[PDB]
Amino acid sequence: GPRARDLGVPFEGTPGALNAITDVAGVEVGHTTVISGDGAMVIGKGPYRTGVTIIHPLGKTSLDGVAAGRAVINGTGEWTGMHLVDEVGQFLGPIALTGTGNVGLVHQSMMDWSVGKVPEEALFSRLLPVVAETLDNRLNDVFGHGLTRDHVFAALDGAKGGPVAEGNVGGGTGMIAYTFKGGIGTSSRVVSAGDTRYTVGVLVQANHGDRNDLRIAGVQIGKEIKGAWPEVNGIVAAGPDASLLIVIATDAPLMPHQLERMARRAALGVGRNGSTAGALSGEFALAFSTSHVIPLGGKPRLPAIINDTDSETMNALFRGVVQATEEALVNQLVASETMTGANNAKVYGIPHDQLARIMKARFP
Amino acid sequence: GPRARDLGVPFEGTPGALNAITDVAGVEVGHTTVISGDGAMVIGKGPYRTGVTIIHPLGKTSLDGVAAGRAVINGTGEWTGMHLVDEVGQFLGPIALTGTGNVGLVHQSMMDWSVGKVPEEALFSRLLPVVAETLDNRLNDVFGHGLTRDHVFAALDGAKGGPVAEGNVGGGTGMIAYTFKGGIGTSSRVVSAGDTRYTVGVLVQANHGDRNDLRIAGVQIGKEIKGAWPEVIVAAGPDAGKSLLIVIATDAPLMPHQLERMARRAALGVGRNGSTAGALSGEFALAFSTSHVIPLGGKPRLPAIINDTDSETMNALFRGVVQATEEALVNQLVASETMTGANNAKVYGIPHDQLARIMKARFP
Amino acid sequence: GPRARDLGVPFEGTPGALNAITDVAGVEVGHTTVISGDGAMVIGKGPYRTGVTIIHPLGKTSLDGVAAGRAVINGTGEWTGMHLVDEVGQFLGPIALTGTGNVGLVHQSMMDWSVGKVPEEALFSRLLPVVAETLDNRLNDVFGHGLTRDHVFAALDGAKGGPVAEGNVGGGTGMIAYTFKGGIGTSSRVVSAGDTRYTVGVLVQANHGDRNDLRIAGVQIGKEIKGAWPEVNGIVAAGPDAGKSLLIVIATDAPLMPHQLERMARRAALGVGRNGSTAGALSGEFALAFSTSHVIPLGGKPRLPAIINDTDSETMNALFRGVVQATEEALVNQLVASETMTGANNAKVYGIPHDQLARIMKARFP
Amino acid sequence: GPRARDLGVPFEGTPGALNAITDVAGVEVGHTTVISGDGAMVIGKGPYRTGVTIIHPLGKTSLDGVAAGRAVINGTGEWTGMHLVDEVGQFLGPIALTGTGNVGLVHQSMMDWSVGKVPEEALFSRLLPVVAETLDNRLNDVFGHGLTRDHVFAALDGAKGGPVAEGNVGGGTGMIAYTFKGGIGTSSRVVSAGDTRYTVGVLVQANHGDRNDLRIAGVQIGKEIKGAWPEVNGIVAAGPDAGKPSLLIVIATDAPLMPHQLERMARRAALGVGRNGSTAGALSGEFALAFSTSHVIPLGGKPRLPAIINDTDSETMNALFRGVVQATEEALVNQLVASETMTGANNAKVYGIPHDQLARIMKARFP
Ligand SMILES: CC1(C)S[C@@H]([C@H](NC(=O)[C@H](N)c2ccccc2)C(=O)O)N[C@H]1C(=O)O
Ligand SMILES: CC1(C)S[C@@H]([C@H](NC(=O)[C@H](N)c2ccccc2)C(=O)O)N[C@H]1C(=O)O
Ligand SMILES: CC1(C)S[C@@H]([C@H](NC(=O)[C@H](N)c2ccccc2)C(=O)O)N[C@H]1C(=O)O
Ligand SMILES: CC1(C)S[C@@H]([C@H](NC(=O)[C@H](N)c2ccccc2)C(=O)O)N[C@H]1C(=O)O
Ligand SMILES: CC1(C)S[C@@H]([C@H](NC(=O)[C@H](N)c2ccccc2)C(=O)O)N[C@H]1C(=O)O
Ligand SMILES: CC1(C)S[C@@H]([C@H](NC(=O)[C@H](N)c2ccccc2)C(=O)O)N[C@H]1C(=O)O
Repeated sequence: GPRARDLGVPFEGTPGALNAITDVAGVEVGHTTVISGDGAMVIGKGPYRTGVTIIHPLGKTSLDGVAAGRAVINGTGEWTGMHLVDEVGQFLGPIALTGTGNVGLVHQSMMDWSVGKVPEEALFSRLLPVVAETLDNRLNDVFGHGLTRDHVFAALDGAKGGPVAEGNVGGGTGMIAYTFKGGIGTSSRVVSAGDTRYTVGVLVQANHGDRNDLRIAGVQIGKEIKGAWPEVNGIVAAGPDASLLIVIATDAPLMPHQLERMARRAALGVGRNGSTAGALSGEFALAFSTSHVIPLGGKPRLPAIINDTDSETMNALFRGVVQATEEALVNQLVASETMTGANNAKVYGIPHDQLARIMKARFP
Repeated sequence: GPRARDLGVPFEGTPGALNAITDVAGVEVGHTTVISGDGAMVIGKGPYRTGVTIIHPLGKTSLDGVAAGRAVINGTGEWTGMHLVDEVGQFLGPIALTGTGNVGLVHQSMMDWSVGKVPEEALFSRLLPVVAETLDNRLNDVFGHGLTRDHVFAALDGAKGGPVAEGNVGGGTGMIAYTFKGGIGTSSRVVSAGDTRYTVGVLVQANHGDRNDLRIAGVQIGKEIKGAWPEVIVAAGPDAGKSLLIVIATDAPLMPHQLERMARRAALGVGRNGSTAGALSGEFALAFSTSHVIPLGGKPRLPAIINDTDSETMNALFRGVVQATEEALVNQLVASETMTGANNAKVYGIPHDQLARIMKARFP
Repeated sequence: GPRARDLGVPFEGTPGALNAITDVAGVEVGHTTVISGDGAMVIGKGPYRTGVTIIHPLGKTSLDGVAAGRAVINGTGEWTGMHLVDEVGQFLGPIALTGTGNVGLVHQSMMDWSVGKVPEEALFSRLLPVVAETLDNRLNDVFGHGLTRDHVFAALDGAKGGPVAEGNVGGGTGMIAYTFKGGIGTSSRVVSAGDTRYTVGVLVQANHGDRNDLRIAGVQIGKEIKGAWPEVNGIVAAGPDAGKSLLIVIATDAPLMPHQLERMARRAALGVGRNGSTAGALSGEFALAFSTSHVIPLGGKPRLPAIINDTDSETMNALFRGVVQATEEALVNQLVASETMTGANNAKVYGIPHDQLARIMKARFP
Repeated sequence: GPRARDLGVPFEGTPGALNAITDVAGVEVGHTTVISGDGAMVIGKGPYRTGVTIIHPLGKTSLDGVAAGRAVINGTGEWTGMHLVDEVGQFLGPIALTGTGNVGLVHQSMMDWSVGKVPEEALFSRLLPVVAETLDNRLNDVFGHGLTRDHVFAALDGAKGGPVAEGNVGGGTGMIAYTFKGGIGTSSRVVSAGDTRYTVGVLVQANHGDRNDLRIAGVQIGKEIKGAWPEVNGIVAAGPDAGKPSLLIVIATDAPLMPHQLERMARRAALGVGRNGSTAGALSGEFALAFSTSHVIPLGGKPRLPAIINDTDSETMNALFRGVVQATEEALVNQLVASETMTGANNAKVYGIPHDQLARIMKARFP
């Protein structure tokens, strides 16, 4: 299927080979997507439109930590393991992105996953799993235990490198963004820092924004698109006729405080596309380095060291985050298809035909 | 049983009637304590020495939020709901304190508890439960699913005002503090601001510190006590070989940024008692107001307002936090009895007879 | 002179009457602008292109505090009084925006200004003045003591409500933004929160960004403009043919608590993001938000006329969108107000060309 | 004169040779102390009891930055250069500690000082000087311009290693702590992490706390001391007979720590403060800054990090943490003992903690 560039959307910069977070070597991504039932919602009985996305920073068999730093745009949401990141500048184990109702289940499942796989001696290092959420309340039976431990195990064990599936998959399955269908999006940039070229990879779970504010390549496109407003049982539920999780990977050998700076750049990329951070929109960014690794109980490994005042190197990386974030948000929208879920709520994927026509007229 | 004051330990300030967090009107506390099995530990089979402690800021039937603010001494640990507190200055629902292995189970159980008790329209407000941990790894089968949803429901439903049980109960059941038995401790202060009086209440789950650093009423006491070292064969002390959660309640009508100030005073009380915050010791404080309340979807209720630069009022409140924290820590030690747990690990409660003898000699 | 709207640049939302931070009642703004000397720079002898901008949140005669909260985009810069804002959620006295070399002189001059004007009893409240900077190093003799205490007194005493002068004035005098002339910019929004309408006002001192990244009304405009690259002694100093920090102040009359004003300040980054910049490593980019209705009388009881729920999306989102939109427009207003300037060492920086900008906007938004 | 240990106060741990922040090699400290005038205060005329203390992390000739991190106990005060530290984990130039009224003068004087000493190319790196304050309002003419640019130059240029003067000197000159005379104090700890040894050095400018809360070596000593309450306008101004006739903490270490790790060190200062009993007043600006002298960043160059430490290495980190706590605790008591009785503006009088009584109490408590 076409991604944003394939529909004529222009972006600045140079993407990695895959144009995805897996352009950062060693990163693995997995999804479990849970879609079942239709019609009226009864708590405990669906319909279900949910799932979980797993990102292994160093691959599924790693017991080591990665240097990490975070940022908050608006903190109305959950992201576990973050006190640890703020304190010691690293986290162990995978990142899980999921629906709000699933957080506790995913948290305990990740602990269970370690039993038998991890030397008893290292088990305590597996006790602060990283799990984050956005709310799939319009399309999904949030409280109804739709996600199982097996679902989580499958995503953990199935994760891999290579091309990353986008759209209505994993944690993004039942999400809604800019009043269109939400979901998973990803992008990357290769950035020239003098004689060295680093990779910055971004993955988003998007559940934020209003259509009236949306900009794609700077075009305020909500009013240019006709129809495609959400419905219920065949009635227009929004418009004139009636949260966001950002994961940043890089192979640059950054220290934790430097990774906080990377994470703070995500907001600028979000700003480019028009949203204004709603009061209850939990918008967060987490950045990690795959070259600055911390062997369990060992000496941190830092292959090179970068000066924070080295503008040539840092600006290249910063611009990478902003561009990759901007593009990941548009890739998400393009990858997400129309879906009908709980209570016959219907949310449209941004129309490909209309988008391509608008881009062609604006950028001949 | 005797508490610290009853063994002759002197403290500064004026305690409330119960000398406990429930001296703040409307606050309720419940514990479920899980103690079963003996001998060699097999993961999934126990022995179990764990549990959960619940604090309802406004009582178990409240759907409203309380104003809140937090502080971190050392962030190697988990406390959920804290991004929410940082962002909007309030949290909904109860505080749960538990062992590290139980966090996800407790988180999902709190969601389940709300189903059928809370109106469907208000269920989304129950999706960011507040759950915090310390690790009971020496005495408890941490990964072994010893805590059940029924255990969590019992603490939620059984919580009440009045005197609070301390020692080897609820979340503190399997904990270790200052190389003695750890657990739950609580204390309160009634403070004067001119003609106005307020209550500051403190509950701790203590799992921190080293015997050689411990001070009680300023006395470096670890070297004065004879024996009582842990056995794993003595595992510490001269004969070897032969985290902290602080919850602060107040009826003072404080704004969120003011409650952050209250939370930051906890460290000073901790410091009085000698510990130095170990590298992996997750030490956190959370403060809330029972008079600044936010009805769900309604107008915040702030009955009076306090100036941050009003030293007479603020200092009284700050000193309250420091003193109640100091005493809560000592009350914990005195309430906790000797316990044998997983793998026959044995941890002694600080000896009452020696403690009272030392205090009598120091404070004739 | 024309502002951004007058050149055909479209923006979303409804501005207040003045389209300026002074749309928030009681706010006063003053500038002192220092421009002297030409040619080669000698430290201590200019040329000088610097100054100071004063914002009195409740007017120049107020001794009271305003509720306040801040945010950092990239903290490579100075903004004094901010530990106080983080701790107790208010600040006393005026905000001063200036050049980096002037910070200490301004800080002490603000103390001196209080002597004789403030009851001795209240003097201690004047000891944590609020002073922020961006660096005018290309056009100005930074270390050369060009700004005097009299300059600072003049801005403090001359500040007033009504229309606010923009461009190469006050703290903005010698600044450079998006490789064009930088300076002061301002805008406002009146926002509907149910049955009440609040005002959000923004003033910026802009010294940030690159021409290649710049977006105006979403148009990547750097490559559309012909010429106007900076020069030295007649030599192009940037762009393809070479060789031939940001301070944001947000005022609102919404009765917000300090933690809520932190939320307002965190919205500024989103409006900056709309215009394309990516926050350079040494670009000190900061925002400070205050409420003129939540006031704290010195040694008295705080005055909070009404109270707002953080989870009330209708009210909070209106305010947040106000910050984003006013920030975006303030930044474009700055560029349009700022004229071409030659300063220290014959460094020449062009104001964004009005004729070209208007032609591009007409072509994009018929 | 005597330091705390000399009066029989016991402390835990092993101090460095100097028992001072300068036990960290290469650190230099300088003071300018301004004491002039007597009697009634007139703004602009004194009397003056103020000054400035300078700490060069890598010595007065260094153009390089040091890795750094900070912590706030109560942020009602000023400390410039701290947004920089929070953002990029380092600061350039010296630390200045001074009285509140002097902040702007010191800030500009530090810029002036660089002109002529620093290559024009590197001048921009001198534009975010680090300056912090506590308020000497009871003893000093705060607004009266008692501190001059020459005073600041003298401290910058006169700074050195070796023993550090304590008490009523430099920025601490006019200060008040625990209702006794405040001022400068310093202490150090040499800590063991396996076979490796590191030094943690602490310097304080103390202007905080109440006598009723003070603990020395765990002993609540305010009520045990007889007399020595302050006097203003001739009458006792505090204590049972009243009516009748902020804290700056600087931590240096030679351990090669990253910026986030130095934030952890700075957050340990609160525990050492807690040991001595204060509860952080509403308007008491209490701050800590920690820096590494081995993790250095050459101007416009590659950072130099000679070794690297795991945050989860308890043996190493706990040794360093305990060092901060113990050295902070001792530096606070060393201050009190070093500071002598002073009469200042308006004939306000504040007593140094009495040495004879303190020694007697320690002897009785610790036979
Ligand atoms: C249901 C709402 C009121 S909450 C908001 C939702 N926020 C989140 O998902 C937060 N992580 C979160 C906030 C509070 C509780 C649990 C999760 C979103 O991003 O969609 N959407 C609103 C709404 O649709 O009206
Ligand atoms: C056993 C404790 C309760 S005591 C404490 C520690 N003892 C040791 O570290 C001993 N080397 C040791 C001996 C046998 C097994 C494990 C460690 C001490 O000295 O303070 N650590 C606790 C614990 O391990 O849970
Ligand atoms: C097992 C240890 C290495 S972790 C530490 C323990 N920290 C916590 O409980 C933290 N919340 C936490 C930190 C990391 C993972 C999970 C929980 C404590 O306070 O007892 N004690 C050590 C040890 O005994 O040697
Ligand atoms: C001179 C520079 C290296 S610093 C940067 C400048 N940063 C600031 O003004 C900061 N507040 C600041 C940072 C460090 C010291 C003093 C002020 C800017 O925004 O223009 N521009 C660069 C440059 O022109 O190459
Ligand atoms: C005079 C101090 C050093 S003592 C301390 C305070 N005393 C009082 O506040 C007295 N009511 C007072 C008497 C005369 C003038 C001002 C206050 C106390 O009890 O500890 N405040 C200090 C100070 O103000 O500088
Ligand atoms: C004069 C006071 C009201 S302010 C306080 C003083 N605070 C500071 O020095 C702060 N850095 C500061 C706070 C506010 C403005 C300027 C400095 C202290 O530590 O002694 N003592 C009080 C008082 O004596 O009553």
